[PDB]
Amino acid sequence: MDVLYSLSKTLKDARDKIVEGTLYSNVSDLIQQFNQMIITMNGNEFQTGGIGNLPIRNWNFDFGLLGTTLLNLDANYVETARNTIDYFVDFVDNVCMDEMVRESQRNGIAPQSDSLRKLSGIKFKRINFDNSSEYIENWNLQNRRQRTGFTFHKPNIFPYSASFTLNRSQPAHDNLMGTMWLNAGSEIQVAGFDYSCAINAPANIQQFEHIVQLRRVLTTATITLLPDAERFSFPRVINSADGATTWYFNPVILRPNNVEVEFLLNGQIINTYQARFGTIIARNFDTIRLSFQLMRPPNMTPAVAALFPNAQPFEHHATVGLTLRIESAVCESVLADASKTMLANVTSVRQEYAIPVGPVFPPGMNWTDLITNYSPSREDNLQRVFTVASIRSMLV
Amino acid sequence: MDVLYSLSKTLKDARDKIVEGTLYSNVSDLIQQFNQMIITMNGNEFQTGGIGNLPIRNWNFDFGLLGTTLLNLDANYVETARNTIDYFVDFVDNVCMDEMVRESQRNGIAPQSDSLRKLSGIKFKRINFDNSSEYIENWNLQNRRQRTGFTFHKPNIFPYSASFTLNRSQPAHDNLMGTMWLNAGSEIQVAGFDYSCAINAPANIQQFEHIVQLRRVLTTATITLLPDAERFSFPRVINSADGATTWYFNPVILRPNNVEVEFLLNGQIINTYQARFGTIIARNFDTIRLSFQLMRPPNMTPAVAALFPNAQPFEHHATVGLTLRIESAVCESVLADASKTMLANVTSVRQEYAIPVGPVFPPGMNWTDLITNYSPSREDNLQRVFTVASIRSMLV
Amino acid sequence: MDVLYSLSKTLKDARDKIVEGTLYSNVSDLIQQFNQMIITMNGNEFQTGGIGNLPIRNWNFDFGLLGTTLLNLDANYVETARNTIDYFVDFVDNVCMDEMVRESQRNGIAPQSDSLRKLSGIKFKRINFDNSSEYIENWNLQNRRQRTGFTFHKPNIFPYSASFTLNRSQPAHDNLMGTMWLNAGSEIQVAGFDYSCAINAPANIQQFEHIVQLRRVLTTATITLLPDAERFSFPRVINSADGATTWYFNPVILRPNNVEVEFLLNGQIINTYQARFGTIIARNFDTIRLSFQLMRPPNMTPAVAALFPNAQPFEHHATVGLTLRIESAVCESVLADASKTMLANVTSVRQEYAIPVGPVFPPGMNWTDLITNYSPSREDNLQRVFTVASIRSMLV
Amino acid sequence: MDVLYSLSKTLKDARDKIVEGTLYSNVSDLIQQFNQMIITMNGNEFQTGGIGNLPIRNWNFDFGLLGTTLLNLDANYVETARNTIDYFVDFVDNVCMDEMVRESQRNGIAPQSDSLRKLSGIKFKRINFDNSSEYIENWNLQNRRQRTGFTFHKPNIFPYSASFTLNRSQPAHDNLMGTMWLNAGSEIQVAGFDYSCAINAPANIQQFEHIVQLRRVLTTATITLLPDAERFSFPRVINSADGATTWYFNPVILRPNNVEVEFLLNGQIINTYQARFGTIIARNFDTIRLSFQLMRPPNMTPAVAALFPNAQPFEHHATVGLTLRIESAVCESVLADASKTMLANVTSVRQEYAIPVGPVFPPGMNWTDLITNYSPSREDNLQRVFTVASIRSMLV
Ligand SMILES: [Cl-]
Ligand SMILES: [Zn+2]
Ligand SMILES: [Zn+2]
Ligand SMILES: [Zn+2]
Ligand SMILES: [Zn+2]
Ligand SMILES: [Zn+2]
Repeated sequence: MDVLYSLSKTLKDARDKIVEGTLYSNVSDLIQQFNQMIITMNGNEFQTGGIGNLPIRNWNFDFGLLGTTLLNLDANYVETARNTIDYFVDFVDNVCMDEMVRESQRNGIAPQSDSLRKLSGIKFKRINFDNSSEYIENWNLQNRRQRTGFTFHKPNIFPYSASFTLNRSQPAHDNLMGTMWLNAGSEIQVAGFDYSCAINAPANIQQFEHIVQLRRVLTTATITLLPDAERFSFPRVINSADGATTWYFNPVILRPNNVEVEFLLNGQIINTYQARFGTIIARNFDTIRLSFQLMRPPNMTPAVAALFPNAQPFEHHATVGLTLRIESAVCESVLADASKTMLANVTSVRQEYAIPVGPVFPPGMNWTDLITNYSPSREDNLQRVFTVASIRSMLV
Repeated sequence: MDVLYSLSKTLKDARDKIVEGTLYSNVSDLIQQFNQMIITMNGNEFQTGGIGNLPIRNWNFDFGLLGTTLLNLDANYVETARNTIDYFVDFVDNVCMDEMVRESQRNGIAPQSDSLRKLSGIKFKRINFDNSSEYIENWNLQNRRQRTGFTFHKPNIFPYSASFTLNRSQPAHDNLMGTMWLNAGSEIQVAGFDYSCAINAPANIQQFEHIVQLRRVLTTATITLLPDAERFSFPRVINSADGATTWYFNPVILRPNNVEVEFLLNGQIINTYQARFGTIIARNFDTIRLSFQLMRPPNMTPAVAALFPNAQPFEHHATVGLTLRIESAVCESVLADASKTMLANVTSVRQEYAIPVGPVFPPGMNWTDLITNYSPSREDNLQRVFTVASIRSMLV
Repeated sequence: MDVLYSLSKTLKDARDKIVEGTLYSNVSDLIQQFNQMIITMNGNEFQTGGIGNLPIRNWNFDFGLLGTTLLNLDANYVETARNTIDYFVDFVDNVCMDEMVRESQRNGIAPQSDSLRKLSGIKFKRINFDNSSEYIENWNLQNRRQRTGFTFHKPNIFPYSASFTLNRSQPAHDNLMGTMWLNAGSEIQVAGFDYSCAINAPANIQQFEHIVQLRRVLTTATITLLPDAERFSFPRVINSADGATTWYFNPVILRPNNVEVEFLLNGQIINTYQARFGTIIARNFDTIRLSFQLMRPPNMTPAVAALFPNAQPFEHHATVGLTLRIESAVCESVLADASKTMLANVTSVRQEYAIPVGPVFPPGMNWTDLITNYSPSREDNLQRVFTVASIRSMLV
Repeated sequence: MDVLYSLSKTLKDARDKIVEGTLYSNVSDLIQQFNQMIITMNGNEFQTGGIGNLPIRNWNFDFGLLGTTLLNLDANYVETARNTIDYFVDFVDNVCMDEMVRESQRNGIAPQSDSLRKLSGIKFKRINFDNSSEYIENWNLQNRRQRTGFTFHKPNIFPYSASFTLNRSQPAHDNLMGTMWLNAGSEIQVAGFDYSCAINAPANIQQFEHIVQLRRVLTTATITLLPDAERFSFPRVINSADGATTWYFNPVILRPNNVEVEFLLNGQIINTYQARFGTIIARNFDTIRLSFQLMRPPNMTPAVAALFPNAQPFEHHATVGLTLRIESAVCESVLADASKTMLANVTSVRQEYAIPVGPVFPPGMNWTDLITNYSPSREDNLQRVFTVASIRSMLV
């Protein structure tokens, strides 16, 4: 991996720095690294495999060294370098693709394709140089069993789940009490709905709770918390839990009362926020507990007082919402997020060459199914393919 | 462009690296590059700014070099460098502004201002060194006609469009079947509404379709697909298709049925997702085709049964919705996006100096018009000014 | 491409210049170029492939150089040169055919045949010399991302379409208002027909508008615009839009009123011609808007007044016309035209060897389908095959 | 003109021939010519533009020669040559645009732009070499008082004119005898109509004549003559000669009788074609006389006999026709034609830079007005701008 990364980094530096007219002192170290790469690679045969529709490709390296002895790089130099660089970039791209489409249940962190296994030999260690990218740096940390850290903007930590729980219900679904939620991406929308508007509650207060168990720990997470859930604040016809019938939802939104957001780690309270909206920092947690309340308004103008009668039928159901967005966070594991392209790159490569589903990942690299069952073997394979994808994206 | 980028990169490196106390071996190559820049620019006269209110500015270079044999940089050295750095930064900013406010129909990729045309001379090519930024890398690859793409977080690929289509209509607008959509930025919110709830539709299923043709191909795109459209889920009074009368929309949201997303390229099915929500990957496409269906719930509770009568009047209108957010993608052409400042920078420069409208871009650099009619010439000019804006933002 | 073109150009020069009795000084430079080609090709094995019915052919080059000893070329010299040239022409023609019958969706501009891929290696660059053909010139300019130009006499820019639009219609088809058009090749014939002769029009004016979107931008275009549309000026029996019935058209031709021809680029008005007929120039456009009017004659002689009653039935339907021929134009993309034979050569080669339909071109090389869906991939493949067809037509 | 053309031809040869890998013997003479151009242009300041919206541009020439010795051209050589060529091509394009937008009543053949007047000095005559194009060759032949010739495919020799003459008429416009014609470009459709069908004409024959005077003599003209005129063979509501009223035309086409096409020079008959249709050759003529007779069919069938009564009213009007198309001709003067783009180039350059109407040409370079009043001064200016446009086309 570090050798593949160093090949790609050398090629990217060569493409960016070996340009016409440049001073040789700008590229001296790059020229030495490039020549070391050529020397290490010369004489070696590689085969990038025929998994799926990925074509079988054969690679032979017999290249001359890049010249020294120029004060400024000229067009001849750039042309020779470009020929060599183009061939090397094609090879590295094919190696990255061949690695991206493979997986093993056990030892899934180890290289899978033949070319990357060959490149893991001692003889190629000479190629290795500056491992500065986030993914390669975390790869080296993981190899050394050190703390790993990935920074995500809008981490895709929640699998898609649009569900509801009815805490009070009956076959006619006209006096219902419960909660409905959408967890997706970095966003949670939850809403506690009471059809009776807490007329018969002990203090006219209906408590609502929502626990989301993150499948990986997050740290240094900045989170926007907003009082209402726009997703569950308009009239809906919702299937019954067993699918037999449909019930009706006619929300009228009251401001949530006694909002209590707890960020928990291993069943311990780390962060607590009461009646706080806007940005909050959850420094380290694996669970989010939202406790809100519908407090029946003690005073109601006639227009308001009409909507909440003492008894049934209840036509305007009192709903209190909450929206929680994880804007950015840090996780020790690789995750899909809004800004990066690793998951999309891996999925695209798997789809383009018709890679059959393997024994590690869900078909189509479906992220909901992946992160619902984010097993350690899946974590290793995903970190591997994502590091390879990031190495590829440096050149392609 | 490469020379202007190299000037800006040299100035940025001089600001960052030529600092008090630093080992000369940290800065030797940079000092050499800086001195080569001084030597190349010395004795050359430049004129920037004769357009709009951008004032005429003349630039002369007679600057001394920087030493090459001390061991650690001291405050004297930094003071010697800083005045030259300031003059050069001013010159580069003015060259960038001069280029940003200019356009041409014939060769929009070619330089337009006098100063950048002079900097295209072979003698200035010695200034050229590490072209490592995404925009300059894409510039160099595009000059060679190599495959290269820009990576966008939330690309602004959709021109603003809030419209509706009625498949069933009549002058009173009380039994309407059709679709309403917002296309904005990287977001598509679409909603199919049936006022009769497909009471008389075959199989009680009403099919809605929505096709969005992207002006440029997106690759390796991450998409969030949610099953509701919060934008079309509340009562609305909407103008008629000719603006003669206003009709009423009173949605009640049913979950969309048989949800299908087809990402297509040149009319071919590339990606297909059925009943999939959350994160999906579209590897290569120019068109998004969303097919969804309103299905009457065969079993309704009494409130739900009341909502939808067998015949008119229809007061609660059955609506199904989809929301599609392109979180990240890659495009071979430049685009505005939520992360970068290139479009904003170019617009700000054009507005601050009252640049007359040219023959390439819409007035005021309006993005909706520009992306609606994103022609190859407009793409050329936009890539030029966006690369210049990125070069300018390296120093300003 | 440049190498294959240079080979063909050398062979053509040799065929035209190596003739009995000619001074050696007439051919000295040509002999040097030819011997350089012999030196470069000697020892290289080529295979022209077996796609479709094209025979697999193997090519071995072990030729001696052409002599330099004669003051005037004799018959023996011409015969030896003829033998070598015949083998080389056979090879170049086979390579061109093998390239023309192949296509790619990913990189359709890049060589597809194995021999043209081998000829792209650096070792063959010595062969490369004068690139003076319009197609090779455009190829080299495009490789450098320079403004390309293809000049077309009667460009085939309009896909074949004979259609009509009825703005007013009824099931009996006797009071019809609308337009009928033929768009074919470089010609547009449009005709607006009103059956009531605008008897009840707001000012006795019936407006017709025809919008034709060109698949590519045309420049420096010479266009003949004529008042009448001879194609829609005789009695016709026309299928209904659904093919259920046939209606009757009995045109009587009036002079079009307020003839306004707009040539638009990016929806902006570039050229406007009002009441102008004959030759006009459209400098740069991609859309044509033809707006014309059937104006009821304020005064009529008794026969004319008899043709047009005040109410139904209507026997003589007032038709106005417009004819628009593009005689010459310039396009940045390749196109079929009335003079060049590139499309016909590519189609003939594909049909002669029964090339299976591929993933780029329509399944006959049919031009209407191709120009209708002129995608960037299609344009790339078409430019490649048209350049190869021009290179082939230099020899065959 | 010869010097500007030599500059452009040198630049075009340099672009086409100075390519990577080519033998130096392929370019030696070209390298010498290019170096001579550099020597002659060195130390000279030029100014272009300053008219309309054409920008002022200053050009200073200080370039070195190409003295490098090589067997084959490398990238360094090509890049140096390319820098010089790009500057020179921009200069030549600007000089051509500057000359194309200018006119003078006196000495309109002579150079008008200051740069071209300076280039006419003796010191620049060294640049002059091969003058092989049709337009520059004709320019030189004319300067030598030798007979020049421009070959035209479909010469635009007829100004647009859709007219009619009534030889017998009355206010009712129901018993009309006369002719109607369209003279457009290289096409002439003419039709003689008699409403009485020559019932009372002497010998039952009605004679029609049509004289078209060409503004310039044509030679070696290939003409297609067809019996019928499809443009005047459908029902038509035509305007009155004064425009007061409208008359009705209901053609029934009879074959023209005693067809005689006379091609005349100075009123003498050069070519005569009697009852000959298809391709004919008019070797040298300035006038065309079409004489054709409507001969009443002596023997009719009842359906035919019913169309032609003895007296008014006349419903079916007997029309004979002729179509005359000049496919190719040769003119000593310059003309627009179907295949070339010189007129379109000049018009485009004048429109793009908003050139005010001058004292020689009509507004917008309208070809009908220009060719209707094709005066000697107009002819001189037109040849100048067309030669300049042909020189510009070689590079742009
Ligand atoms: Cl965001
Ligand atoms: Zn239920
Ligand atoms: Zn974001
Ligand atoms: Zn409506
Ligand atoms: Zn119809
Ligand atoms: Zn009259």
